[PDB]
Amino acid sequence: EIKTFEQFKKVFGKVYRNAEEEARREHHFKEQLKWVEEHNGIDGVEYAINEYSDMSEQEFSFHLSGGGLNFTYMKMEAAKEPLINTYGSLPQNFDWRQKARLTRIRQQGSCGSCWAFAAAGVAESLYSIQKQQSIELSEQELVDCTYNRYDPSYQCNGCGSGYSTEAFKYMIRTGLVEERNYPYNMRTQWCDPDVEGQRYHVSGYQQLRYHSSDEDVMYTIQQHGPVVIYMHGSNNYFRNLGNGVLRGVAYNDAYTDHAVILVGWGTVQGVDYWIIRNSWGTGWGNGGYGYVERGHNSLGINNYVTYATL
Ligand SMILES: *[C@@H]1O[C@H](CO)[C@@H](O)[C@H](O)[C@H]1NC(C)=O
Ligand SMILES: [Cl-]
Ligand SMILES: [Cl-]
Repeated sequence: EIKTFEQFKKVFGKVYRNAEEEARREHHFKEQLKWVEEHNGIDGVEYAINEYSDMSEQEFSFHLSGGGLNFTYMKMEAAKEPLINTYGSLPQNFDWRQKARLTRIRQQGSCGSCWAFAAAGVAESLYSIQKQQSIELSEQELVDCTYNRYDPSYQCNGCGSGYSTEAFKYMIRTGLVEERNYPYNMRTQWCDPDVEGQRYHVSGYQQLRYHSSDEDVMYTIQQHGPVVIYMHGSNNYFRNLGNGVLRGVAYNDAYTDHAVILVGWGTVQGVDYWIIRNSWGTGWGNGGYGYVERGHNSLGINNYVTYATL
């Protein structure tokens, strides 16, 4: 129910370092609100304003990944082959939200940390799935302690941009303490390594072949749990997604700037979709979850799929 800027301002409590900045800012909100009203309900899909609606597509994309994702680096670590192709048949519907008590939806806020939330999310899922333990891990510890300037053995850039594979690497070698012990501030800080508290590890991770088939991905999800994917988060349709199944968007997209989690799949009246766990609060999508059509590498969903192992 946000009709122009300072309802948006007081709802999301936005402070502006300047008056020059606000002028450049409600125009983007107006044109984002413009995009929302003209698209809401089309193809029976809900779109809606959110905390990010004051940035342009260019700005938001930079907000997510600081224009600095080395795809060459990301492609090099992938498996080179599809899965051994002997797994039987796949169920039409599969939803880890129903097979396990997954942890609550998180909110990365004004920090390009999706890579950290996606990795932590997969790890938390696995602890629920294999041990029936609900834990909340510290994304902030990932942001700071995989920071390249802090530890050159890692390639992440904090709130700038990052790699979920690098995050899992950290979860193997060091492990993460819980949120309580290293709380989230949506900013790059100096790594605190003398944080005590129990540490939660994974033992391994594997990135699937670039452009993996839906079937490989679905099977991976079935056998290894929720998976990290990298996709085109700053796309207008995905950006403002509420309820509904996003169809016909960005087929075979090569441009990726956002990390999220696949937790399953389903079919609704002829339409095959993915279930996406996002890190933008329960206000986005349907309670923080979104639905994107399968079968077309929509928004680059199949480009960089990674699972982990406890
Ligand atoms: C990207 O990564 C590749 C392989 O790790 C490296 O050779 C290249 O120099 C990197 N480029 C940039 C711009 O970081
Ligand atoms: Cl390692
Ligand atoms: Cl920062």
